[PDB]
Amino acid sequence: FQGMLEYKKEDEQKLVKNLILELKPRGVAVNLIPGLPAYILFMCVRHADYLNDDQKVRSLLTSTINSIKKVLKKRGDDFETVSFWLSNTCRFLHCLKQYSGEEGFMKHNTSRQNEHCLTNFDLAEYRQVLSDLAIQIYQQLVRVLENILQPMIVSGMLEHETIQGVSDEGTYTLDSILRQLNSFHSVMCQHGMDPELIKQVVKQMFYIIGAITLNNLLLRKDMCSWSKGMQIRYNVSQLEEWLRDKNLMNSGAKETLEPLIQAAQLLQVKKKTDDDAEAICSMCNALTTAQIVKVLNLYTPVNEFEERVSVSFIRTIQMRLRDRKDSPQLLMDAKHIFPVTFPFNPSSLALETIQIPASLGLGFISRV
Repeated sequence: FQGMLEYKKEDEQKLVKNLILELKPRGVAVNLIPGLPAYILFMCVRHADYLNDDQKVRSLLTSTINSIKKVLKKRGDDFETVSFWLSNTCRFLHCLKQYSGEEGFMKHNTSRQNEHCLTNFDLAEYRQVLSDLAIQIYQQLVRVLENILQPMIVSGMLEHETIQGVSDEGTYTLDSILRQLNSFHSVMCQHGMDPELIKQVVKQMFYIIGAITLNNLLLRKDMCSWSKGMQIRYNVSQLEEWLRDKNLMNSGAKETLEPLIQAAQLLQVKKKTDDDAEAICSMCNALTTAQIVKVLNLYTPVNEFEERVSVSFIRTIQMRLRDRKDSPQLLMDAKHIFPVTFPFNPSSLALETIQIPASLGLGFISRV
């Protein structure tokens, strides 16, 4: 066994239909070995490269790319399908680099894996196409995530009263959000998505939570109270706890919640004296002047026996914040997407040890 898969040029659309078009991501063999289709696809590429069949290599790589794209048009609003094909497209790309012959990618390969390198074809052109494709899939993944999380955020973070006494159905709570984050994370892990990629996905998700929660705070006077600040600050602590529980404190997800955290604290601190003003101006380094001033204006006292924030106090804040040339930003762009990176992630999987389960239906495939 050299780790190659042989097929006939007429069975190519069948090779592509079973491995990509209608391969269920919840399949047993695929969940046992992620990401199997990418490994199987590459071993086919190896044979065509070994056969020196330039026509076969072109047709395989083209059919592969066009098939993945077609899957994303039919099941593009399904998180599991998109996550699976993001993971496998990357693995395919990683395989194309790892066994390219270019020594810069085989620095973590066993000697056996180095025998699996391509010898006839330089596929650098196709690598860029796949890399561009992965970016498109990522953006679609994020879009799907945002669409799922969005109706949960306001309800779970703001409208539902969590802790108390410390002083189509919108029914979601904080726990609803934490379960949804759990589903997302576990699915990605099941699909063998790269650690560095999962981190960016998590960082993006936390941004959405932070942005949407902050925006509603800035839009809704009744959410700007001492109690609500206490609730928000508690909810965030549970989000941070989730990150530790998944070992994701290096994802930068926490830092995205900083504007929300500072706003919540702004809702709680004293708002009367000059010392209080100076404390606010030193605490809110992640909020703009427009945002700080807005929150101070929206702030609702607990009852009639607490005065509203005076305009003199607000003007005092504005005076002390002229030292910084500030962004005019008020509401945050909730649908903003951070640029994604796909660093090279070589595999340890020995290709010559892989079997083809009959549940896949690749009987025409002959191991070489």
